[PDB]
Amino acid sequence: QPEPDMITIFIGTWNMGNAPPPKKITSWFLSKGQGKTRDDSADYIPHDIYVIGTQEDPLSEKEWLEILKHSLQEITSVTFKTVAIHTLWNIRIVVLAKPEHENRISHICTDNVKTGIANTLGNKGAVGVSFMFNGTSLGFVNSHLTSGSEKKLRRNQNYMNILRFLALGDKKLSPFNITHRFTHLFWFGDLNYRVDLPTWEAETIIQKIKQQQYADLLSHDQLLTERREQKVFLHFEEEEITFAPTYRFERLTRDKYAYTKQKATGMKYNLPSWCDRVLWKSYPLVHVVCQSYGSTSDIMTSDHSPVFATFEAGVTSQFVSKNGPGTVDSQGQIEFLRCYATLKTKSQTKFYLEFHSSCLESFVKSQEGENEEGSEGELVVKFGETLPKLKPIISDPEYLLDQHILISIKSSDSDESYGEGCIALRLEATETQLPIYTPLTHHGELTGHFQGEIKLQTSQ
Ligand SMILES: N[C@H]1CCN(S(=O)(=O)c2ccccc2)C1
Repeated sequence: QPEPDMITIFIGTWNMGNAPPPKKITSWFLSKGQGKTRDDSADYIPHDIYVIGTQEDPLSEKEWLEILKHSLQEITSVTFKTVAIHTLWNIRIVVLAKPEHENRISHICTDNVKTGIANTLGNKGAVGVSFMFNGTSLGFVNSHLTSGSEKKLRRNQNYMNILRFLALGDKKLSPFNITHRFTHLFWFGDLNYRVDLPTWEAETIIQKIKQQQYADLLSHDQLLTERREQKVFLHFEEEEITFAPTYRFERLTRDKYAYTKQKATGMKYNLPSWCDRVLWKSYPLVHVVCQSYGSTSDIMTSDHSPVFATFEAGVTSQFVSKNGPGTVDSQGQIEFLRCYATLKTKSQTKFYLEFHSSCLESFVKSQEGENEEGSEGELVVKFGETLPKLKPIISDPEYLLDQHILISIKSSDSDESYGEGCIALRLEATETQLPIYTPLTHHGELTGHFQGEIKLQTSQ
């Protein structure tokens, strides 16, 4: 039985509005309704992995897992295995997988982050799940961010707290937050970003939705605008939105948006908005293709509609040679030439690099770089030809060209990371000097750039 080089992943996000679901929710898992929907011909084909994020979920874990497993059984005739379930207050994530994957899945981690302070600590935050699928690391984040049209800055703060403090994936990757720990990271939930148009325009917005004319609404979506200004979700992807706003509906129909201010809303307007979202970030040059992104039309127990997204995702096999694991492959080597970091920092400490990769026995520390002042005020840290030669555990090109090197640039004085990035080994050529580049981030904000040349030697 061959190991796969591709899997499909279903991502669902649903704010349930503290109501039990209806008897049938299969449309969600089939990616049927509005937007980019799944072909009828695929209906019986199970996804490899289903990841279900709920918010305002009133069910026990037992009650929800029964409903989910029943739904998938009815669609696929497959009894899915529970990989992980984790709940913080009424925020929940469930990961289900085909039984044939049970011995492909390992290193399962769960965590949560509670956002805010005092007044604003008690119901918002995130849950997450990570695991290895053969040689591929997968992370999943379900967040319920701060509500309200006038709190986009609070949402951006909630995002930074979640990516700083959610403890998933390989704890040895100590310089790296969740935005660097995974081959594929999916981040979804009730992110609560709103369409920023005047209150008086509510009926105009409703008209536009009835005409399926979303362009003048999406141009005011706070998540799109904050992402374009690099305020949140830097280096993440989102599929184009082609479905109606998923919030705020009258329950038991989808015919009416309930937007007017009420005592129940704290006298706040809820203009129709794309609150419910799926984003992803994969390592450079790894296959990831969104094959659906939409909302259901027939599940109406909540004031939100469910959102689905599905993906093709490249995966690699648990590689064994005669040498690695448990030793290196003399044939293999990674050389860095003419490398330099450009940092936005005002500090003047010396810096060194750490190279982290599951293709190395353990992480590699460089010598300190040579600081120079850049023309336009910047710090340039030069490494020249001084960087260590990295010795991968396996030299087979079918393995090594699929790997990635995480880079952290750390202060000699404090040993704190000033920037993190990732370099793909999926090169155009081996035994050849080739340009490499990554942006550097810290706490998910841009801090600099790393660039230079690489020379990769494989057994071929
Ligand atoms: N124990 C009972 C309670 C819920 N389940 S169920 O399997 O998820 C299910 C849900 C809706 C229709 C048919 C079956 C059966």
